[PDB]
Amino acid sequence: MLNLENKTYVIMGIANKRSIAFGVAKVLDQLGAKLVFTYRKERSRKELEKLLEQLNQPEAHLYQIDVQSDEEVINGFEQIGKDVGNIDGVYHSISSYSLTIVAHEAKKLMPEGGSIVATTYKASLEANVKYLALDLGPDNIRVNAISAGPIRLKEIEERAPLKRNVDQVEVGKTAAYLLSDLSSGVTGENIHVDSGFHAI
Amino acid sequence: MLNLENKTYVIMGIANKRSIAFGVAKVLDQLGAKLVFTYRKERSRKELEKLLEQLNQPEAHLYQIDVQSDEEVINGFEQIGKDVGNIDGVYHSIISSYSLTIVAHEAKKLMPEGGSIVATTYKASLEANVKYLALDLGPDNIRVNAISAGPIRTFNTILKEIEERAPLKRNVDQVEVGKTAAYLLSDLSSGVTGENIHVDSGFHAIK
Amino acid sequence: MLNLENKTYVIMGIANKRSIAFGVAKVLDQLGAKLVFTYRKERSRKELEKLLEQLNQPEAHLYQIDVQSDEEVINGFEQIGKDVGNIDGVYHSISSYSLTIVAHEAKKLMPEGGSIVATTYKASLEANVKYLALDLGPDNIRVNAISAGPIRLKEIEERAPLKRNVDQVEVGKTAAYLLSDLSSGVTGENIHVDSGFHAI
Amino acid sequence: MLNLENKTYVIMGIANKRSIAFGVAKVLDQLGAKLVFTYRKERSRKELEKLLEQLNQPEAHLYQIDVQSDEEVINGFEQIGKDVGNIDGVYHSIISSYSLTIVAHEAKKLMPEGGSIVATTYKASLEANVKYLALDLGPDNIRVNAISAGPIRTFNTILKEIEERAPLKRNVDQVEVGKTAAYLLSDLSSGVTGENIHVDSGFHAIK
Repeated sequence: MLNLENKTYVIMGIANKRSIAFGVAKVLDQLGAKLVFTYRKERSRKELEKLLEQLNQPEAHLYQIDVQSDEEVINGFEQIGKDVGNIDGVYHSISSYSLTIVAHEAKKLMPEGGSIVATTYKASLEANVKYLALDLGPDNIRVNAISAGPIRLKEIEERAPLKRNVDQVEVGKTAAYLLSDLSSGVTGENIHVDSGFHAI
Repeated sequence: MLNLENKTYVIMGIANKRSIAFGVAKVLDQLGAKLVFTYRKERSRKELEKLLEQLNQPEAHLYQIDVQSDEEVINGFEQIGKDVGNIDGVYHSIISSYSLTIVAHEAKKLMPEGGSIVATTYKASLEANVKYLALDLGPDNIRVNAISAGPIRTFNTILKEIEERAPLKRNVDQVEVGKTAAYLLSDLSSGVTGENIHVDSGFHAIK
Repeated sequence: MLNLENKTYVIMGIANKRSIAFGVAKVLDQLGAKLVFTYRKERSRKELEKLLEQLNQPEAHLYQIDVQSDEEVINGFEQIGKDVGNIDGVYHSISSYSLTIVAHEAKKLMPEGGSIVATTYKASLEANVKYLALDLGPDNIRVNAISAGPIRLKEIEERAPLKRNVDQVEVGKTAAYLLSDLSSGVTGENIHVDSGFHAI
Repeated sequence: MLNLENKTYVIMGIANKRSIAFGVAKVLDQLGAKLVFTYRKERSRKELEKLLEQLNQPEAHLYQIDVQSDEEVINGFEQIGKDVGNIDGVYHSIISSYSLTIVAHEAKKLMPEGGSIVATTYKASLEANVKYLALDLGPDNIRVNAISAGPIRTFNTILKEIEERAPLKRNVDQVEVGKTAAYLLSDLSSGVTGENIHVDSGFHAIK
């Protein structure tokens, strides 16, 4: 059914056509979701512009955010803030928090609430996903971590129980479980979209 | 538009309008899935083929299954084999990880192209089979993942802590657990196996 | 210097001469520590009796405790309780807690305080070591987990950075860091006496 | 009776009577160990070869070490090489994990039979080198493990939370951190490497 379109998400994290975060765009384009992107380099917008039709229709609300810049992400979101509206949720990508930040700037457009999904892909963990889950919970806000095996290695293929490995687009889809309503009871959580490897 | 309706699943452990598992059928019923039940004491029949006001229309396929004897799990699942014939996964709800294991292996037979199995609870080592059995069937492409429902109505003080200290300041219900489980049997869980999902308002991340 | 003798510990966990928990006895005999043992089977006291000189001198305060028996460990400790005195700390050994229990029965002879050390040796964790650490903390009580690689395999030997693996007696000694005062600031903690393997 | 006095270690980062690291020497001094210092700004000399009222009697061997340039870590440790000559481990106290790394590799040269290295803090990925460097030297038998001191006097509100909500209801000091570190360079830590030890009153296990 459920949980989809018109709703707004800002995939911050795309480097090019193989970025997990294009997976997430891609899937998310597809369910009807309006969608925002941010960007580190001047130019990867060189690319992201091409990156489309694909059906999210302008601009698309590219904004460039470098993410170690308190003050960049700030008129980053303030920028967007005033541009789109407020937002349905965010897709985040040593060692990191920029998320803490990303996230407390993000809070203040999601006023009815939302969701935030951030993707590791040793020895991050996985745990101001918990904290920040504490925090905005009361705000009716969800913070969850997807943590992806590798795409695209050859020990997993043998020891990971699904006898293969993942890609972007299946990471895309756990992402939209996470962004979706299907998951409304859920937070402070981390999903391994890693074929099972994490089991062993 | 999307993912995988059409498909057929055994849900296993509905006692009434309120058994977590029920929400698993409801929601499921709701996505066009096709649905089989099992049921332990069939005064759980007594409700169950009530109404069904579902959209599942046969039949149901209720099956009596006494989850502690191997031989009518063994028979359950063949009977099932003859009737509708063949499957997409199993929502297993309701120590008794034997059920899971032995459930888990015969469900295997119904699945020649693979699938998905979900087991619910409400200590973790559910999480500890979900995970051995996730290796065991993984080579036959079947995922298996646990879910773990925090409490709803079915304790009283423990009821209320979680409203004041679940992040989300409240609690979950059967259709919240139902929704997620749909994510599990689903293809959108496509890459996931031997995982545990707290549908717990947050409460898994504190003190 | 420090942290040693006369102080009383009850190595619950010895099955025979190769039990980690004999390691701990062994080491602990050696620093001057008075020492108590418990036992599952009738008979492993068959063995433990032999298990000695070795210098802890009577009885030694064997008591048999089966550890899924609320009421066994109770006159288990009540038994000892009245026999030795109160105690300096405990050495504990699906999936377990008996420790929770072990531990809240143990509390009430350690009144000035102590320490409790419990040893796992996938997918235990490691975490009512935390809780129970919460609990008795205020009681000036320490709860810590040692988690041992294998003794006595041949993938560790290659991938564990110390290019070998452990034994009992080195597990013995982390144990007496844990039982010792050297560690007085420490609790809710877990030490891998696993050659490094846990790193990788 | 026991473990391994006799031995010789570089302690590296004493600013005064109160620098965590100091307690590392004190305690260490106390077990009969032999002790070398480094010190960044030597108005940290100004205190340091004060008294020493230690039992270390030469000399000390203070060494000026500016922890951000490789070439006088490089020189530090050779100078050290010529003087006392050769070693048992290094207490490294005081981003600047470069220090550790580059410290860590040259300390390697002083150790032909192996040893022990401890690095202190007070985010974790200290824990993340302690651990790469624990692999890297592990084949040369050198362990490396981090410690992580919760706060003492050297913040004010954060001072007091931990007294009310460290399990142990209070806080640690320099000789508590000192004691543990002795456990690290020690042989009683014999099996341990690439680990992190909270000397934190408990505070690592909550909220």
